[PDB]
Amino acid sequence: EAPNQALLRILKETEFKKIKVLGSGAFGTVYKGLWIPEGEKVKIPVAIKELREATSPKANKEILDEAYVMASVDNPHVCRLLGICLTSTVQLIMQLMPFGCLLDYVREHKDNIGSQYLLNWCVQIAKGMNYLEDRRLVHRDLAARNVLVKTPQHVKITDFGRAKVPIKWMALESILHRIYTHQSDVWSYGVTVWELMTFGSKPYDGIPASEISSILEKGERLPQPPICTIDVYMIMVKCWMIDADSRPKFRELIIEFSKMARDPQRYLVIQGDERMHLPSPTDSNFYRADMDDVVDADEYLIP
Ligand SMILES: Cc1nc2cnc(Nc3ccnc(OCC(C)(C)S(C)(=O)=O)n3)cc2n1C(C)C
Repeated sequence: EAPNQALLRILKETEFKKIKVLGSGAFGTVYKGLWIPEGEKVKIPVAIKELREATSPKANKEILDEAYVMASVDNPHVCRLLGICLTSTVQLIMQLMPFGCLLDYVREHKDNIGSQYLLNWCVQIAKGMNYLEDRRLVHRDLAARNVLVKTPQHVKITDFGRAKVPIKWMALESILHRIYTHQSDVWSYGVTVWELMTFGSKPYDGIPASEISSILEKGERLPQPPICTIDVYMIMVKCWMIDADSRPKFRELIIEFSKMARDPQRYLVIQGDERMHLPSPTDSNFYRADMDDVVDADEYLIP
């Protein structure tokens, strides 16, 4: 009912340069880039999305619905659209998340991921999701692959191509009745937590997608990760109840994981936890790994 007064920024092709390919899939190609506005003495590191095949009117429509959703959000734990460039194909300008997706991040850096990071990431994902809930936006595709890493200490939720099939992250009402709610996103959040807690394991590995519905109906759920106390596992289990209303709310998940983040070694048991470290601005050459006048999108022309 409330008018959507979000601003759609049209950016000139000449103002940004593609540096390298970051990812390539069904979505098309994502490039690492630099955005150098008009004459503002700033360089903004950006991620540029462009579709791999054709210049079809159907492709342009799909990318513009994604732009509408990404331009309508504003939260530290959600990815916002910076702007669009109206080339023949039309491309999305987004914030560069230098450390990639959280799924690949936990797989590649498992030996240095301590309980503090895991629990803080759970808080951040719940904050983003609670924001999406307050904006009445149902994600429908929450997974560790869709959580991006700005810094190891700061993650954001992305992928709004489904926001208003990934069966192994879907709630029961979603598979059987196509019912999607903020409570069906809670189930997905449970699987995302499981992914993190197992340092990037594949949920129901080897089991075909058509067998998931039957498995869930029998009462089978993902197993207790070896680092998880019954406290952390019980939360995951509550996200996977049949009754959507019995599942935790995102605001409760923020509270529960925050309490745990205060004494993380009491809730996750990780061998050599205290001797583990990940990059932070404290690191020599943290930003180093044209570097003059560069500023992050979060500090530039704030909405
Ligand atoms: C490997 C990698 N490095 C990245 C650095 N920065 C971003 N920036 C952003 C910001 C918001 N949204 C996204 O992309 C999410 C996708 C892939 C779902 S998209 C481009 O289709 O919207 N990337 C994305 C990056 N990736 C992708 C392709 C997962």
